[PDB]
Amino acid sequence: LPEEVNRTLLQIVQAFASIRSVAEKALSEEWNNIEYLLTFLAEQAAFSQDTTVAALSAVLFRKLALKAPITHIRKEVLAQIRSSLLKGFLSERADSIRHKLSDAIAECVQDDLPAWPELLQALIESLKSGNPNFRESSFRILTTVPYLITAVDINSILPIFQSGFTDASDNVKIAAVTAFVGYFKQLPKSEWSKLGILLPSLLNSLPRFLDDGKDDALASVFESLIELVELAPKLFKDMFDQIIQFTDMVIKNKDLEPPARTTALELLTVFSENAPQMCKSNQNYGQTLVMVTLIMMTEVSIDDDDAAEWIESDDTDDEEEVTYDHAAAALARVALKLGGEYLAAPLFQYLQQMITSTEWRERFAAMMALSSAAAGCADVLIGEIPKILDMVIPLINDPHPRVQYGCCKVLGQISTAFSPFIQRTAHDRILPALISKLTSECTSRVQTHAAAALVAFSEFASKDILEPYLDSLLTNLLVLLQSNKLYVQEQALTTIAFIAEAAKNKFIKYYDTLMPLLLNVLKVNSVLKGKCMECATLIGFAVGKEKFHEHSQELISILVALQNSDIDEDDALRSYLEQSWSRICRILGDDFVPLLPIVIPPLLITAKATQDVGLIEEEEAANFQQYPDWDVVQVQGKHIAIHTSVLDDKVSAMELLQSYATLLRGQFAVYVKEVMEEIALPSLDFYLHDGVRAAGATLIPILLSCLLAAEELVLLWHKASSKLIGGLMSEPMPEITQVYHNSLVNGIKVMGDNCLSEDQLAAFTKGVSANLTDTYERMQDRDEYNEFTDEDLLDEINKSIAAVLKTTNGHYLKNLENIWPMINTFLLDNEPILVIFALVVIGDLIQYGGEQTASMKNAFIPKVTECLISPDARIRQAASYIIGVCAQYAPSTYADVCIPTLDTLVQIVDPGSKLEENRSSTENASAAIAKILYAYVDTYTANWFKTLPTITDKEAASFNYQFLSQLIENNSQSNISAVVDSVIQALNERSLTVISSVKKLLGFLPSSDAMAIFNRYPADIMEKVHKWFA
Repeated sequence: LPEEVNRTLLQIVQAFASIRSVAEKALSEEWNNIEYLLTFLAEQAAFSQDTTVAALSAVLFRKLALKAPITHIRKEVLAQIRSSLLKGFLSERADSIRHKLSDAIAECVQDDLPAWPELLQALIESLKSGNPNFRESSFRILTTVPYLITAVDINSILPIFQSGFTDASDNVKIAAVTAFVGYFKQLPKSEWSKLGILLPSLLNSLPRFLDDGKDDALASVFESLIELVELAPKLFKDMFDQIIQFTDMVIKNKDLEPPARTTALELLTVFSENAPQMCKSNQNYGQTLVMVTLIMMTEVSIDDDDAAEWIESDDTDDEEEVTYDHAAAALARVALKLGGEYLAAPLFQYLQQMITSTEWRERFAAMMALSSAAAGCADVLIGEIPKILDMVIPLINDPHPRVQYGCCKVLGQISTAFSPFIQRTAHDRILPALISKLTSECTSRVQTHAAAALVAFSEFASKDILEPYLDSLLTNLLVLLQSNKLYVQEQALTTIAFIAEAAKNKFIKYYDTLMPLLLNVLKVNSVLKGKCMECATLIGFAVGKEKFHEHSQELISILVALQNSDIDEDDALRSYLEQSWSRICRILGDDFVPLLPIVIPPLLITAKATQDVGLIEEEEAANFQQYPDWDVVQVQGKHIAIHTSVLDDKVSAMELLQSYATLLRGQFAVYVKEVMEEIALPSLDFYLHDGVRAAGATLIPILLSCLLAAEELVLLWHKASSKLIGGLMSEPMPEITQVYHNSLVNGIKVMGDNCLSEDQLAAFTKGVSANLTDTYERMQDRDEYNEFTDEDLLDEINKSIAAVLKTTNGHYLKNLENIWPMINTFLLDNEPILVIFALVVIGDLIQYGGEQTASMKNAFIPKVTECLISPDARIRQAASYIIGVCAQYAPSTYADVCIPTLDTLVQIVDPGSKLEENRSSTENASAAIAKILYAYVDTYTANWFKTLPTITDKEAASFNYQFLSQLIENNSQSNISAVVDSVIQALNERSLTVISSVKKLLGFLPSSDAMAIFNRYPADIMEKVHKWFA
């Protein structure tokens, strides 16, 4: 560099340590100059004797070299920069500076950059150096630029890693493992088999960390191995037992500090999430996992045998019980993946023993383990339920209050995991057990947890089941209500609320005494009051409006006070208040209308939150990640920070707006324009958060329907429908695409006839085509290393097509021709889901195309007649519906098919026909033959009859009993009790004036003959029969 340039730059870069903003401007405004600057910073990083200037420049070089980019730099310069960076690397640098140089070097290696064989050469040599920092930095560069691993000869690179894993320096070891795993995460699988052979060297180097007593570095290695399990679990198959036994050995060594033990556990557990067939095939995995988690769950209340503190603390979790926490989450996670088939047996082997230990911590552990495993092992444990209670319930009264708390937890957790069966079956055992912990004989923590577990029970308990226990439940909870710790009172209110919600009308009895207790609590602590208001309005919904009106006015005045009071935190309160207002609206019906000006404005504010995004820089993201309320993602290389909490809050507000609109109907009309234009619609352009986009879409038809019920409607609908249609081509998530289709369907049902314009119809077609294209392409996707959203999307596209055909009244058949190639490929694909989709489109075509489909007759009836006898019941269903609809709307043009196939229908109708799983299919066939018999000798109709009654499909049933009513009133035994029953069953099962026809038939018989038909029927259906007949 020219000598002047140097002292200019030297001054500036020196200003950076500390004057610093003036230097920042100078760089970004002035520094035509980029290659000079890069050349300078690489010189400083390389040769400067000042640490800080060296570091800075290295980091700056790294940043500016991406931005340039390095590609657009002059080869003559690149070379000089490469050579000074390399000279700096091999000179004498501080460790931290070598690391920074390494990262700068890495910015100079690129597929389309000129080859740099001096770097490879320098790495091969540095890996053999006696200075650990040279060795470490070489693996670092292979970490950042894994492709260099491809560029070394295989017979050099393999010893480099084997040496790496075995190195004297832990830091070199960590870097070797990092680079090894990095290789897999960066390169395609076709390259994997080239390092994969090294896994055993790695695994075999693991015991050395325990010999050196270097378990903290073990933890780092475990972390890289955890990533390798996510990428290539099958790689570990051959040495599976050796990693299992090794992690067993580490976890048991309670002398190690927790990180080596918790990361070892995570290694163990992650196999279950990435290779479930693998761990299932190995009996050792499940057994080690359970054994190991039971041990860790024992590590509680350490140095506090009486649990004194623990008793004197409050119901939040002690987050310092780390190994215990991780073990419970591990057990849970593994149980969820592997199931009880595989896990119950090993679990129970151990529980039997620990339940009876004199060590309280082991009795606790056993409760907590069941609690963690129950959901996951539900499939098997739902049948071993008295056995479980026989083990757990005796401990409800354990000397030690933590075992008691533990037992409350399991009873709670199991009530939810084994629901609804356990409520029906074990109320007699569970409720007394829990109720007895409510009494003030027990400790605060235990009473509260028992009350918590009663919520879990109640959630799936009948009003009828809870009824005999309410007085007892209530009297005990009211005591807790007067408790003296906050958390006991809070939980008392929540438990009462949720019991009340389950009790429904059976709670009317307790209303007079409870509500003033609650008013007194409110008139006196934010969470308490919010939980109190929640309890009041849940009680209100349980007992109904009339009853709730005795206190509603006062309640509302307290709500208002609570909402509009100075202190705005707890933020926890806002939500209790919102749900309460909303629940008062379900209670009050239209009498809520006067309250809208209190309740809606805050929800409008929250629901208009913008996409609160920070287009951000590379370092400025990991600290932005610290916040629970924020997440950072990458879109197209560029990084962005998104305020997740705020967007979540937006959704929640939109959900409330949507449910007020749904209940208030026409009364909500005043808000429709504002919610639609400022909330619903702009929410579809929220490309960073799909919840928002979905909540936007679902709001649309409900908004319209509110306006309808009360020109603008048409304007909003046109704007809304257009944004939905356009969304179909641009939306990347298939799950969202479905919401838009569903949203359109619902919109079209609101708006009625001819609600879409011709350009809209054509734009919907392109959307439908792109969506069908992308679904085909995803399904033509599905290994050496690894082990309904499509059906749902297609289900909805069928609904939108049907809906659009109906609104156009056929005219959409024109547009529909453009995507016929698509529909056709589907129809003759192998994949049953695409086939069913196509069949369903075809059925809709004929409904509207009538005899206007002849164009295609010759092209799809061949496959439809196939489909008729398909082993798949859903394919028969769609096919037969097509055949039936053919005779209905396109009669004259389809008899060459309908009448032949008629025998096929007699067959499809007849082992496992009348059976839940194919009852649906054979009902369509049944109606399909009735349709043919109507359009166009008598042997057939006697067949048809033997397929009544029609109970499951509503449109099919609609036709069959319409037909059954013609075959009588305009036509012509001992079929009379089968005739009647066929009808009673249909009505009773809620599938479908056929009654008028039946009466006349009963007219043809003696009073006594007529009355005996009903003999069979019990009271409940004879109550209904009386109210059905003429």
